[PDB]
Amino acid sequence: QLRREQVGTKASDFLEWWVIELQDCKADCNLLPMVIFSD
Amino acid sequence: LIRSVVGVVNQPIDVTVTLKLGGYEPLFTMSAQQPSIVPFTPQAYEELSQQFDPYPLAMQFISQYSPEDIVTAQIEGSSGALWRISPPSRAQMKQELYNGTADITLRFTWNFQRDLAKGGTVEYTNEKHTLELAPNSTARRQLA
Amino acid sequence: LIRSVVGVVNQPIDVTVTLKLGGYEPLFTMSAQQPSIVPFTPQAYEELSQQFDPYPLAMQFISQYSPEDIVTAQIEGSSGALWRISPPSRAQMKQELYNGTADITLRFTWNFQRDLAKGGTVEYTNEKHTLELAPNSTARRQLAQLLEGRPDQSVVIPHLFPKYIRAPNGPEANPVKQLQPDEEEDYLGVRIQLRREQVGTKASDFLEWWVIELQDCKADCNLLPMVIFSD
Repeated sequence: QLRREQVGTKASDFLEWWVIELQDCKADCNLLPMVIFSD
Repeated sequence: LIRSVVGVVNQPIDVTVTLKLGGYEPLFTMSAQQPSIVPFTPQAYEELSQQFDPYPLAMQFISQYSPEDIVTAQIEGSSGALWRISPPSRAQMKQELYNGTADITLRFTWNFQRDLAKGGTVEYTNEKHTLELAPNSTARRQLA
Repeated sequence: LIRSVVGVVNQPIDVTVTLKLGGYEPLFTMSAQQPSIVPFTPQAYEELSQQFDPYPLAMQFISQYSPEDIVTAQIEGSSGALWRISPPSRAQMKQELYNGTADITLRFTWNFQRDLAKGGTVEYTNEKHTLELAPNSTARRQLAQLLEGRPDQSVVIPHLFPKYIRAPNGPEANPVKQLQPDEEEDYLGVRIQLRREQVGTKASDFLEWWVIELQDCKADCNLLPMVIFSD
């Protein structure tokens, strides 16, 4: 997700960030998993 | 008996991961700590034994480690910040993605940092991963 | 005579400290350098010998080191930045603090980095410190009055901040149990400012940061002190 938010001049009045997710998010558009293997 | 003693586990307390599209700014970034790290329960160790049955390399991979040698990082889907960036630089990356007739890279960079009192004489283990997008490609058009 | 030679002091050039309330964003952060570090004068070494007289562990702690093995970090009370944060994430932490019926942690994380040409085979010495707040507690209610978007309030801090930190010859910094013998209550008190500034949509038109201070600031709402003990 691009996320602009109205508060480029107009594109600065919009304020944006990025949201990551899965191809089909269930709740991982909030919290994606990944598993790692320490040593 | 000096090469035998081993088993002090190094559960990494630190995960930092950023998606950096272009050299202008890392677009997505986040880090997380042990609230967003799951130490495995041995039930979930048996689960990770289960779901990947007929693959032998995966079988020895699961049976290699201890139960508590593997952890599960969670990463926040939303940003922990803004895309704090100069709008001239957004304009230049925008106009390159319009008509800059060359390639563009994406670095997905996972990154980890362990603890230090556990031992380990190197701390910041990671690697990048590169995806390459053509001048005016399909995913480039989605970004457009 | 190979285990005898010692005395090359490692005065740490780097202090980085952040207050991270919640997993959403570290609210307060700062670092400082040698303008905001005070190398002791031996007059102040005798002073630190003086003010903590009848405590024997503190007495051996002061008499252990050299005069120039201890330094005093200053930390800016105001922010060095903004609370740069997504207003959805501010809304989710706000609504958790409203009605998310679980606990919430605060990490005060002091952190240090020494120099490298002085020696020392480990560099980033630190430790966190956790304060736990209940679902809808009293300090949580002070934060609830903070997060409403109103330009008046303040906070009460149940003693997170230590003042004297042993900077070891190892990987993990730890406070002094000798000059401060009480391990949760000897550690001093903080107070905070939310600072919004008109330029949530209106809450984005207001622009906010955090300002740290003492329970009763005299000038340390600009510059709080803390004293650390290199090795």
